[PDB]
Amino acid sequence: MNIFEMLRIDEGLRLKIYKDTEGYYTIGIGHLLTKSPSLNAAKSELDKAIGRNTNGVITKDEAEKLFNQDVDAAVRGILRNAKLKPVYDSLDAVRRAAMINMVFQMGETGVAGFTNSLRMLQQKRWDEAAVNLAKSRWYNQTPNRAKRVITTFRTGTWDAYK
Ligand SMILES: [Cl-]
Ligand SMILES: [Cl-]
Repeated sequence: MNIFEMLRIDEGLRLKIYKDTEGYYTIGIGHLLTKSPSLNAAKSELDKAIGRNTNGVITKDEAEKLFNQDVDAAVRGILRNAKLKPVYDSLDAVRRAAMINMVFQMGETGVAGFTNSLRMLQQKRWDEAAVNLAKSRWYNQTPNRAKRVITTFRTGTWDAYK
């Protein structure tokens, strides 16, 4: 198991513009297009992202290309962030994947907002961090996915995904 396979299980794959759990226009493997309500603003973002007139539909390769970019940006976002980097550096490889998953889903700003949990992760207080991570809108809104991520943090293994 790896970050790509992990995120592909959590996000799924859709070749047509769809709405995410929050109601925003997305495509591919969890690629957010726009928070705007306009499907046209979504089609426009999409064409801009792909470099062609898509009419809201993309190929598997196109989906994968967006996905490769998004994982790369997520890692680089972590490494550039003063609050995130120290945590990331302190973690083992499996747990690193869990933090990348949170950032891909909620952005660097969002994760950086989990101040107390980040501190507990840095100190390697697994059980306590897992408890604190659960007291969030994140867990409340997407509980099955949050549990998987959280279990990865708690255990340091890929069990939740197997
Ligand atoms: Cl893009
Ligand atoms: Cl969920």
